[PDB]
Amino acid sequence: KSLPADILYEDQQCLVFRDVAPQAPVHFLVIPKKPIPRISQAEEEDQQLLGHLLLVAKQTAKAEGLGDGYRLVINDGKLGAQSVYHLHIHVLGGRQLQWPPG
Amino acid sequence: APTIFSRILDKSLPADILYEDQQCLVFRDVAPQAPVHFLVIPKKPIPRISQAEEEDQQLLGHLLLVAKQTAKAEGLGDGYRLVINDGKLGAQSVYHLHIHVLGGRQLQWPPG
Ligand SMILES: Nc1ncnc2c1ncn2[C@@H]1O[C@H](COP(=O)(O)O)[C@@H](O)[C@H]1O
Ligand SMILES: Nc1ncnc2c1ncn2[C@@H]1O[C@H](COP(=O)(O)O)[C@@H](O)[C@H]1O
Repeated sequence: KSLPADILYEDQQCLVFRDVAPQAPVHFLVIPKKPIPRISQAEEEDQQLLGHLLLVAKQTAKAEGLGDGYRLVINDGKLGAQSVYHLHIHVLGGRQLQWPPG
Repeated sequence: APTIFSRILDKSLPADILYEDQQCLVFRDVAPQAPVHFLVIPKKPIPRISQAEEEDQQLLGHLLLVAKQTAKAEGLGDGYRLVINDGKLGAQSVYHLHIHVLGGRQLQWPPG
């Protein structure tokens, strides 16, 4: 019922795949394999995992040719416009991002 | 290369500080884009997320946990957004790594 996501990267801790509704020419998603539902529900034990996700995001941004710049976004809850209750880090690039960020 | 955040860190220029420990400082944005808008910055002067390294793994995780904890303390219980800008296309203007935390209104999509 959906298209198969291009998985850009995977390791023992996380998965990186393209957003089916891209908000920029490059828009991908970094998710942990541990199903943390929302960033507001991350805990101290997740510290290394969270750092790893950000490192994977910036490494994948380099790989995707986002050297002129990009934006990382994490949405929490209703007011953050979170839609899937598993942690997703958005990486957006390939165009000039605006301010404010929504 | 020091940025204006160096004057925030050394307390020479004023800031509304929400949290501080030996690894980071959290303070309100002076041009807030939401009713609550603050910045979480490392004391280590990493200039941008694209220049973070494997050695920074723990620090990066700490910054996200501090962002999350400060969001709770600021009453953002119905949602919020974390944003990191890198480079010109990301609209980065201050070249000292920071996480924006925005809440207190419905954030829109796309995020800029
Ligand atoms: N079938 C799908 N394949 C790839 N991405 C999806 C799919 N369904 C939803 N998404 C995206 O997953 C993201 C979830 O992030 P969030 O809205 O922050 O929870 C959104 O940007 C969606 O567009
Ligand atoms: N003296 C200051 N105190 C607090 N926030 C500041 C100060 N100078 C600049 N800023 C904010 O720093 C942010 C820089 O974010 P960016 O444009 O993502 O680099 C902007 O939101 C500015 O409003």
